[PDB]
Amino acid sequence: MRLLYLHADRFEYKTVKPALKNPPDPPGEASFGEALVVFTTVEDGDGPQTVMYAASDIASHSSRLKVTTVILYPYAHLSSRLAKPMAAHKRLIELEGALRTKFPGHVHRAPFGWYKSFSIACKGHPLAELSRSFTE
Amino acid sequence: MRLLYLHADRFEYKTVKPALKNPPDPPGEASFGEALVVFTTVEDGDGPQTVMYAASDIASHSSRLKVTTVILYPYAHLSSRLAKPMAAHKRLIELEGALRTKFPGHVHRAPFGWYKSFSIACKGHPLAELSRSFTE
Ligand SMILES: C[C@@H](O)[C@H](N)C(=O)N[C@H]1[C@@H](O)[C@H](n2cnc3c(N)ncnc32)O[C@@H]1CO
Ligand SMILES: C[C@@H](O)[C@H](N)C(=O)N[C@H]1[C@@H](O)[C@H](n2cnc3c(N)ncnc32)O[C@@H]1CO
Ligand SMILES: [Mg+2]
Ligand SMILES: [Mg+2]
Repeated sequence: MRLLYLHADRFEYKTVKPALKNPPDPPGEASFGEALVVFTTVEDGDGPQTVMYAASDIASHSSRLKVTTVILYPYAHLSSRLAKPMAAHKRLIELEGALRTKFPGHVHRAPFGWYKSFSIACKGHPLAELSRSFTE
Repeated sequence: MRLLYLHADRFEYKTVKPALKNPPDPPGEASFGEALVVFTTVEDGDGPQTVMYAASDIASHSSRLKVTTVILYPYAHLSSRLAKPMAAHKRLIELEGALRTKFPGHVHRAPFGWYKSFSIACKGHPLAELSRSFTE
């Protein structure tokens, strides 16, 4: 699993066209204030342990930034070893569930299987932008 | 070299703290209207051929999107096989130079070696967000 952690002053997205024949989540849109935005690419090897490591690391990083909102943003583009879409959807649901057991703030998982427009204002401090890899 | 192509309605950045002992570019800030924003991670193997392939592909993609502004945005976080900073700076300068021989619009290379805040509004059409790899 490859993640990009972006500490935003604000974030919003809107689903536009379907990217999958039948997206498993409904269309919609949402906007946020200060949040850790986690662009998340699920990789072929990802299983339960990978999800638990990532949930721990996101919670720990959120804690040190003192953010109380996490956005789990499905992203196809961080890796060249993608899981298939149905496995990726399942892992992202698991990740959202695991993160709730480790992090006490707002957890928002964005819809899977859509093209989306988005806007972000990302902070420019030294820890505002980091990448992570998790495996089992 | 790993790139992320983001077709933006608007983009702006500001350098904040130095990320390198002595950044090779001066601090500053800039904002743009519609642009292809190219987040660019230079990798250990990158040489002249890699720069020429990437310059061709960015020009060709810009052409099909009908954009007339390209932002070359140095980014540490797209890969786990980074070139050293002085080689990466040199390759990004080469890339800017090569892209000018292939693409007739505004080319803006952002300063290397800074932490930066940024804002982007990214379009949500099917080709608004793509990743690329180039090697030799
Ligand atoms: C494209 C851009 O506008 C938007 N942000 C998008 O990337 N959409 C992706 C994810 O929502 C999802 N998806 C499919 N496979 C995966 C995977 N392995 N990991 C994560 N997400 C996946 O399915 C869409 C098809 O690429
Ligand atoms: C960090 C974030 O706010 C900002 N956007 C940033 O990423 N800054 C990077 C690039 O400007 C540059 N840099 C160093 N090595 C490389 C490399 N191999 N490829 C590209 N850039 C590099 O040096 C800084 C140190 O990571
Ligand atoms: Mg809508
Ligand atoms: Mg300034």
